Parts: sequence; C-alpha cells; structure tokens
Amino acid sequence: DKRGRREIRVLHLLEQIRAYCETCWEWQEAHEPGMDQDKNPMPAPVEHQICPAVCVLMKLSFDEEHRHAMNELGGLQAIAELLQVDCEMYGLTNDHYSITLRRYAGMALTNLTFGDVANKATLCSMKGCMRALVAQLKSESEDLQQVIASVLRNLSWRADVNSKKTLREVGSVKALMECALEVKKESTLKSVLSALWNLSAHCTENKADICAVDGALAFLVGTLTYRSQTNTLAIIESGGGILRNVSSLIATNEDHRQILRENNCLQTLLQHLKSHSLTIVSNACGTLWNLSADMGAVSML
Repeated sequence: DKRGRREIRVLHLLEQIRAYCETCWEWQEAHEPGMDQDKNPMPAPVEHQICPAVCVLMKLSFDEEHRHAMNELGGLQAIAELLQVDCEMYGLTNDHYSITLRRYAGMALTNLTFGDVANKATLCSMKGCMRALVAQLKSESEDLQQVIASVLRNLSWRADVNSKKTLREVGSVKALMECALEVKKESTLKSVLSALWNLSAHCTENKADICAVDGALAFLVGTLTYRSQTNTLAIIESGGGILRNVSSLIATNEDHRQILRENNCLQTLLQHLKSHSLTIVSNACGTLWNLSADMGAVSML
C-alpha cells in the first residue's frame, strides 16, 4: 500500500532526472560542436524544472524508508550522474540555480552514503562524478563547499581499497587542503578537516600532498590553538589529527620542521598533553613521537 506509494513517488522523480540526463549525454556525446546549432541547443536544467525534482529527493532522503526506495531504484547513481553532467556542462558558475541544484544533489548523496558501504563504493566507482565533486571545492559558495566536503568526508571514512585509490587519483587531498585555507565558516572547516584527517591516513602520498600545499603546515599548526566560537574541540582534534598523520614525513624534511618550529608547534603539543580530550592527548603524543628524531607506546594509547 504505502510502500508502493513511496516507490512510485520516488520512481517518478528519478525517471525525471534520468530523462534529463539522457538528453544531456546525447548532447555532450553525439552533438558535433559545429553542426546546425539551432537544431540542438545545449539543455538547461531550469528549462526542465530539474532543481525542484532534486529538491524533493533531497528532502525525502532524510527519511529511511524513502532512502530504501531510492536504493532499490539506483537513486544514488541517478543523482550522481545529474550532478556530474551539470558540472561538466556549465563548470564553475556563480549561477544561483546551478549552485542550489548541486547543493541539493550533494545533500542527497551525503544522506545516501552515510553508513552505506554499497553506496560509498558505487559513488567512488564513478570517477567522472568524483572529479566533478572535487572541482566544486573551488566554488565561491561556501554552502556548496560544505556540502561537497561532507560527501567527501563520508567517502573517505572506512573506504575500501578501490575508493581510497579513486579519492587519491582525483586529487581530493590537495583540493581539500587548499579549500581549508580559504574557508571562512567554522562549520565548513570542520567537514573539510574531518575529511582530510581520514584521507591523511590512507597512504604516504596523501601525507606528502598535504605537506606540499603552500601554507598548509603553518595552517595546521594554527588549528592547534584554534578558538572555537561554538565551544568545541573538533577543529583542534582534526587539525591535530592530520598533523599527527603527516608528522612522520615532516620528521625527515628540515624545511617542514623549520615551519613547525617558526610556529612554535612543539610548545603547543606539550601543552596539548594536559588536555581533557583523549583524542587531543593521543594526537599530541603521536606527533611528538614522530618528530622526536622494538616499538613505541603510540599503538597502545
């Protein structure tokens, strides 16, 4: 009864975005740039009332039963393909319609990937979408950046081998670190640093990429003494978590050490040892140990 009602409702919405996607794919894949322009104008989302469809799916995605219906009909892939094709068609634009459409799609994807092994793997297997998502981090819209960081945060958490490789390949590390440097809102920084913390533990390359970004290390040391206006330790914990993960690389690079030194990192880490947060204490111990130039006691804290 009501289940069929939910499925039909969700199905109609997905058929709508799919039909639009098929029109965009045909245009992008078969339309020869120079050939009777008037008979094949580039599709526009607004002309097909697409955002409203994505808005409904985004709202319904907060309800578990509707998420189940979406998962039975390949809803995540459909939404992802739409986000991807729109980004490829219009790139980075300051268009209010396009920004909202992408934010609604990203929010649905965050809801659909939350604690869903299958959906996370599926989204990461879509490398074109992944490149599109990462590109959105350069958007002037901080609300969009936050949505994308949240998607990347879910994907970087407990990622399988394939997902980890994709996340690295599309350059999400550099993109996230560069984004962290320009964000103005704390809520945004939290999602960005949280994602970077997950990513910084995947492999050595990710660690090297973080350190390579100009101003990154100085910025990370700065998060150690961050004064959260919302009275939280989230920034200090994630920023310090990232620092701990890349500290092993910093240890063998005098230039980087010099940067931590100039920013009085050591003194701050020693102060962190007194924290009421086990995460902060643990991060500090790990950083101090790595920088301090058989086994250590790190893996026991």
